[PDB]
Amino acid sequence: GHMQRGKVKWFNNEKGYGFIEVEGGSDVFVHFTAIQGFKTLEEGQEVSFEIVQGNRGPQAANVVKL
Amino acid sequence: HMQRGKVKWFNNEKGYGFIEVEGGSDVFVHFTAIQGFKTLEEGQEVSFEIVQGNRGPQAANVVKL
Repeated sequence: GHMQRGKVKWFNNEKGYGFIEVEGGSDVFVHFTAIQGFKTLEEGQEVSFEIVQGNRGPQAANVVKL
Repeated sequence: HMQRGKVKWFNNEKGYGFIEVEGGSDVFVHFTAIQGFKTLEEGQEVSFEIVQGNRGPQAANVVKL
């Protein structure tokens, strides 16, 4: 098994989604349901996560804060 | 008003991709937004509106120019 690593580009805590920045690669969509932690995502937090293919494209899963 | 841009890429198996806007952020587009008989292809110039969907801004009313 492996994981992706990056940092929260932005996360809107009213809307419930944002994107993760991956150095050299595409941003990855992240929904609030993908957050494994106690607290919500905030700009700049480094995260480990995996990418799953949703109906409308890739998105983050199992997002943990490093 | 309508935005204008050009197809950056469109995954023709899954039905999604992005429209690039000059000096602007990319806009996500889904095959259901296409106002025409044919799919989107790289480099096609398009007009479109932006509406709010499940992933934020997405293209709507996409017409090939």
